Amino acid sequence: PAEILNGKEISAQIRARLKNQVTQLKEQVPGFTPRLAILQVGNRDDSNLYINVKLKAAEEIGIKATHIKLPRTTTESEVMKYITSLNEDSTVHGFLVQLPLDSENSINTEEVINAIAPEKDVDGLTSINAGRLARGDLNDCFIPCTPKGCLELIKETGVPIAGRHAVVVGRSKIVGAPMHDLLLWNNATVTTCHSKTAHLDEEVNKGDILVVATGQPEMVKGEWIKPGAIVIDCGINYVPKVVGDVAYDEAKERASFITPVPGGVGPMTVAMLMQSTVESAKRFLE
Amino acid sequence: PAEILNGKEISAQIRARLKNQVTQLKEQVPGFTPRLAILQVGNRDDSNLYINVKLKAAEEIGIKATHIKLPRTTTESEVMKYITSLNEDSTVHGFLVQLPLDSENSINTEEVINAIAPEKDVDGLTSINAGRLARGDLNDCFIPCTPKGCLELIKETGVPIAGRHAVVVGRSKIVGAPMHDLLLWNNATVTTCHSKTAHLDEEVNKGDILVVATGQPEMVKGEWIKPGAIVIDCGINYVPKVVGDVAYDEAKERASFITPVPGGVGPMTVAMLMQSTVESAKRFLE
Amino acid sequence: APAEILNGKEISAQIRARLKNQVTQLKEQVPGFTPRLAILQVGNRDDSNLYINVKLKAAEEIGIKATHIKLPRTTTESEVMKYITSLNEDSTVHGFLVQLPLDSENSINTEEVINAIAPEKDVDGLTSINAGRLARGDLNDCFIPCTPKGCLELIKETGVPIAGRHAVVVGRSKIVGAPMHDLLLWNNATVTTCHSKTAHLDEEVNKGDILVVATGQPEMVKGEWIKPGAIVIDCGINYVPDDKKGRKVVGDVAYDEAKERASFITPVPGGVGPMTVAMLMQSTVESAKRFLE
Amino acid sequence: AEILNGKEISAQIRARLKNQVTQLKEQVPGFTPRLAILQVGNRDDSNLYINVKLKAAEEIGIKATHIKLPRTTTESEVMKYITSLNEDSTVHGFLVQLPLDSENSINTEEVINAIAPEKDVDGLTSINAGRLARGDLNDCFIPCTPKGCLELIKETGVPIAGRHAVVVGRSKIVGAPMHDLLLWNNATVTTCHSKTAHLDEEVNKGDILVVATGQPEMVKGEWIKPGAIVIDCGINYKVVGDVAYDEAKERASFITPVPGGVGPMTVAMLMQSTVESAKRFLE
Ligand SMILES: NC(=O)c1ccc[n+]([C@@H]2O[C@H](COP(=O)([O-])OP(=O)(O)OC[C@H]3O[C@@H](n4cnc5c(N)ncnc54)[C@H](OP(=O)(O)O)[C@@H]3O)[C@@H](O)[C@H]2O)c1
Ligand SMILES: NC(=O)c1ccc[n+]([C@@H]2O[C@H](COP(=O)([O-])OP(=O)(O)OC[C@H]3O[C@@H](n4cnc5c(N)ncnc54)[C@H](OP(=O)(O)O)[C@@H]3O)[C@@H](O)[C@H]2O)c1
Ligand SMILES: NC(=O)c1ccc[n+]([C@@H]2O[C@H](COP(=O)([O-])OP(=O)(O)OC[C@H]3O[C@@H](n4cnc5c(N)ncnc54)[C@H](OP(=O)(O)O)[C@@H]3O)[C@@H](O)[C@H]2O)c1
Ligand SMILES: NC(=O)c1ccc[n+]([C@@H]2O[C@H](COP(=O)([O-])OP(=O)(O)OC[C@H]3O[C@@H](n4cnc5c(N)ncnc54)[C@H](OP(=O)(O)O)[C@@H]3O)[C@@H](O)[C@H]2O)c1
Ligand SMILES: Nc1nc(N)c(NC(=O)Nc2ccc(C(=O)N[C@@H](CCC(=O)O)C(=O)O)cc2Cl)c(=O)[nH]1
Ligand SMILES: Nc1nc(N)c(NC(=O)Nc2ccc(C(=O)N[C@@H](CCC(=O)O)C(=O)O)cc2Cl)c(=O)[nH]1
Ligand SMILES: Nc1nc(N)c(NC(=O)Nc2ccc(C(=O)N[C@@H](CCC(=O)O)C(=O)O)cc2Cl)c(=O)[nH]1
Ligand SMILES: Nc1nc(N)c(NC(=O)Nc2ccc(C(=O)N[C@@H](CCC(=O)O)C(=O)O)cc2Cl)c(=O)[nH]1
Repeated sequence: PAEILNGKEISAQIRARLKNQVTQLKEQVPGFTPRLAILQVGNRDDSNLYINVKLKAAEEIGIKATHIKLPRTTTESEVMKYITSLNEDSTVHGFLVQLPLDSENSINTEEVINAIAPEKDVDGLTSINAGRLARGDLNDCFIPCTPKGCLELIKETGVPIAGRHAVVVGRSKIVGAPMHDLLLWNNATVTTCHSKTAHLDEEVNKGDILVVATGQPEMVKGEWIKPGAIVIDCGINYVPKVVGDVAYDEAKERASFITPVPGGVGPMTVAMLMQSTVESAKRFLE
Repeated sequence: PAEILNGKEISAQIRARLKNQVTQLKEQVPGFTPRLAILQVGNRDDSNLYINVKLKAAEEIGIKATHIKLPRTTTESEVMKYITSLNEDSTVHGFLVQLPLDSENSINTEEVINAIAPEKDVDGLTSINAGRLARGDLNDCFIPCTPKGCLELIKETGVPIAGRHAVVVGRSKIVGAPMHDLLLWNNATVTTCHSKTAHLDEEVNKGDILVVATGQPEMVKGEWIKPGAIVIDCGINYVPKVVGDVAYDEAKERASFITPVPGGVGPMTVAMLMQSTVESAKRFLE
Repeated sequence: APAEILNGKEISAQIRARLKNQVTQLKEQVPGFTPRLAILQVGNRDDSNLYINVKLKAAEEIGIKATHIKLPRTTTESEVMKYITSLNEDSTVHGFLVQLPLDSENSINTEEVINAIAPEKDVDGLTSINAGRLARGDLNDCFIPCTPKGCLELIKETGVPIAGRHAVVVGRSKIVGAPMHDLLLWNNATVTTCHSKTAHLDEEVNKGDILVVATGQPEMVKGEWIKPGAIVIDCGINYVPDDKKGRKVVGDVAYDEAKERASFITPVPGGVGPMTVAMLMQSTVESAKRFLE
Repeated sequence: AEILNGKEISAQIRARLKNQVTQLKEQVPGFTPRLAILQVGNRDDSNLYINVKLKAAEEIGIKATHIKLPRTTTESEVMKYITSLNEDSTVHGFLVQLPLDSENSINTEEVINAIAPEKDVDGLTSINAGRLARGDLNDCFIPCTPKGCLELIKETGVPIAGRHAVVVGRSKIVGAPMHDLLLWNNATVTTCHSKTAHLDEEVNKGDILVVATGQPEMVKGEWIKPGAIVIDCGINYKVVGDVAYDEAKERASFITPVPGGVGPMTVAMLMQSTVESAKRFLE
């Protein structure tokens, strides 16, 4: 059976390294501290949970994180005002808008996201940062935090990515599409699948590397997995318990390496956000 | 044998149609013309040819196209003076920098391209337009002209794209990477290959749709082709004669539809540029 | 448990020291004489710039005059052919090579260019003449490609006789894999050659008492495949993206597992790489000595 | 075990070549393919083989001249004849029958490598060998015995790519070019020779097996892999091959008899290359 990729343990190493890094910055530049802001619209329970998890990690590391929660009935004009203020506040080094917005009024998510200054866009969701990533200009952009965490998990196997066939199932702005770009510029041959893909099972079977981000619980069957594959399950699905987008039991029999759910991608996503935040803070000093 | 996709004929139809739009807009808004500018650094032979073809097309349609040719000794800051000037000239509706820059100095191509105002970026090469396309926001952006042209050639076959498996060989900023995005958001399942892909022949054979943009003369062999494939060949190679990146003679015995070289993608690239220029002229009027 | 390391960095240094002393003696025995190598480059590929510079530095340390001729990517075939003719006829140039691949805007027939090199100056062993002599076992009338030369020296460093053993070569390229097969064969190994159309590569690899890998596919050859006790020679130099560095160099062999199965193994970097350069200097010195005779 | 009948197969190649030579003569009147065979000494085996080749050329319509130099020929005298055959625009291909039988010490390598590669229809020059051994198969002459062996293997209809082939013998004229030829048809190839340990086990790996050792019936049928394609190049004097034919026939799926197997194919491939050098000259 597969080696388990323990996201809980790996993310802990990353947070301790960031913690010590932040401590050293404070020693070298007294009074300085990385500052994150999280903006939310509405009151979705899962958004509440994930934001709380992010605040706890910021606090462990010594990043000052402020959470601003606007009600369901806010207007796009109201959110734009807050984004402008965060852009202009020079003590805020990065900030993000937790998605999806949960609003009674139609609010243009792409307009809201794209008002974020690219230098503070630690979620890497602006068009500017996406376009840098999608075209291989990887050193001047924030990369979205879940693809970053997935990449670090793949690298924990010690198997080089270059030349491997990687399959990404899902193409969302937040996970699937940036994952494809990250694997491409790590020199994998990449196939991207979606809801219009036919013969998904045969596409999945091509992947030496498989990243699944669909939101469909255990829809990717273990019998489809290429023997020896590295399997990265981004799913967090609540069912009659938490399960991933991959059928874990059968997949684990065939994979060389696999992420458990929970304790896999989830903690790595949060740790990567903290890493990007520390990076913007260091960039701000210089 | 495959039906020939005749880009030379298809483009003529597009250009004749564009001329009618331009004539119609000239009488509906008197004294108004679409205005294009093409900036060149250095004196490459192929760049000279391609710029000349674009000027020819713009002349036939009624677009006022200017060609600024800077010497090989141009600095990055001299280039930025022209880009800044073109952004600010309200009479210029779109402009592009022919690539690659041929300068004996070192010029950050990315810094130059990304100084172009996005609403004049008729080549779709800025990060902003690339990020929109790469995230599926296809109604807000300029799409690179060679991908635009390849999509039109594919539609001319009448075979729907949704659910087919598309293989793109090459990932360049100008062609291969935007070709992947355009096919993906037309709901193909897409594999991208490059110089590090292993078993390229096996990977090419999965493509119901095959777009080759490698700059390697006749490198993709006909034996590799999936029987019945739609074969789109972007290569323009001068060999001991002009050949594409696909071995055309034997690929024709396998494809259901194939683009010749010359007379395939090339003229479509130019027509699609004139289309985007007219689109930004109409956009400017509102 | 772990395999002994074939330290190409140390071994190549012993070779260059030896060549240094014997070029210092040649410059005394025949005053005013300097062994001279030319490197012809078309284009400006970044990896080619590094390997050329690494070769020039080795030449300079030993006392070889090495001339880098870099033609722009606009160069035509007939223009390259004029340079090669010029180096063929320049009697102060004892060896020269064309760094491959050529990086030109124009298509240049690489075989035409390479085979125009005079075989007695073909210190890279790339002409069809030198390849034909090697491939038919006529080893003392030819220049052997530098990477296979370095690999053979690394193999002999083990102290393990080659005759009788089963050798597996993964890769059949003109520069490395095919001349490697010939060199092992005429050293009396039984030799199996693998490539991209080999089925059960893992089983074929498992046959190799001697294993030479030259595929350019990073760590594709799994350690689990390695025959226990094998001598493992890794020719791979693969630059894999690495945002913690911005890349790193890895071999064609998964070293961390392979070294628990092999008796001897080359690390990457520091293995075949420096030996390749040391062998070029050795062949260059040999061609200068042959010029005097 | 099916029988690869070189005598029948070669007859078809010679008939195909014959008509091909007839059509060529009708298209360019007064033009015929011309071969020259040079011999040093008077070995009986070479007299026989050269005669068999001359006869094949006559059946097809190739004009072949045989020049036989004495045992006391010098290297210099042989070189004069090669220079003349190179410079004779009438001659499209020529070969030197090997081994040279000379009282004097003559460098065979030197003699062979003075042949112009465009006329080297035996493929024995270092130039043609280096093209073949590096996979540039499109512009060289492949030695005739390996050419014929490959034709025999293809006659089975079993594809070569991905099969494991074993070659026993590494000689300049058969074994070494035979390895190259199978390799660039994408077999995985093992070469064995007189220093190969456990030759029995090695031979057992071959889906394709070519034996070119000159050791009468040394390869035992018990060694053959069941279903193997067995190609026997041996001509050992009764005449028998290098494979124990009776036992090997109970294991192989296809097998060459000796005589009537490779032997006829070798001669037909030389004629094929001669006709081919005549076409290249016509342009
Ligand atoms: N920290 C973390 O672990 C983390 C972070 C973010 C998200 N996630 C999780 O990842 C999962 C997906 O998230 P998302 O943001 O990517 O959501 P999303 O916007 O709903 O995207 C779903 C994607 O999956 C595709 N898909 C749906 N059904 C499919 C099917 N039957 N076959 C193939 N593709 C199919 C959709 O295809 P179309 O494009 O054709 O609709 C779409 O591209 C969820 O469980 C989410 O919580 C986890
Ligand atoms: N109107 C038109 O028809 C039109 C318009 C624009 C361009 N083009 C043509 O499209 C072609 C593009 O090539 P270029 O060199 O000019 O651009 P380039 O920017 O050098 O891109 C070459 C792409 O092909 C890949 N590639 C190179 N060798 C390969 C191989 N052996 N196997 C697989 N992939 C390989 C490269 O991979 P890496 O990324 O790994 O290096 C890269 O992604 C040219 O012929 C160009 O003229 C045509
Ligand atoms: N000093 C040194 O260390 C040194 C010097 C020179 C070169 N090199 C290195 O040697 C490596 C290869 O270079 P090269 O010129 O030999 O490369 P190449 O021309 O790209 O050839 C690679 C060979 O490997 C084979 N191959 C590819 N994938 C395979 C697979 N999955 N299974 C089996 N065989 C496979 C190919 O098979 P096909 O033949 O069927 O295509 C081909 O023969 C590179 O890392 C290069 O930098 C190192
Ligand atoms: N027209 C035809 O059909 C035709 C044409 C030419 C030749 N032939 C025949 O083919 C046979 C071989 O000819 P050749 O020119 O190749 O002869 P050769 O030059 O004597 O070569 C014999 C090869 O077999 C190897 N060998 C000898 N004993 C061996 C053993 N016990 N185990 C393994 N390998 C062994 C030798 O190995 P070493 O290299 O280690 O000595 C050598 O490589 C002869 O019978 C010859 O007449 C037939
Ligand atoms: N702007 C914006 N909008 C978004 N929707 C996202 N997505 C997002 O935050 N996802 C997300 C983040 C963290 C977890 C998580 O915490 N998982 C752990 C359990 C707790 C632990 O970490 O200890 C586990 O599974 O083990 C799970 C998820 Cl789905 C974003 O990133 N940016
Ligand atoms: N900024 C920027 N930089 C770039 N380098 C490009 N690329 C580009 O212009 N390519 C390009 C454009 C046209 C042709 C062509 O005209 N081909 C015709 C022959 C003439 C005809 O009849 O039209 C044919 O093949 O038949 C061929 C090519 Cl390669 C770009 O688009 N933007
Ligand atoms: N004509 C022609 N064309 C070619 N492309 C080649 N190949 C070639 O030069 N390869 C090559 C050479 C040297 C290195 C290297 O620097 N290796 C060392 C580090 C420093 C050291 O050399 O000491 C290490 O890995 O530790 C790496 C490589 Cl890939 C050729 O030989 N002839
Ligand atoms: N330059 C050079 N030198 C060389 N020594 C060779 N070798 C060579 O000719 N060998 C050779 C050739 C033909 C036969 C033969 O006659 N075989 C048939 C019988 C009748 C028929 O040929 O049809 C059979 O056995 O059935 C047998 C052999 Cl050993 C060469 O090729 N080139």
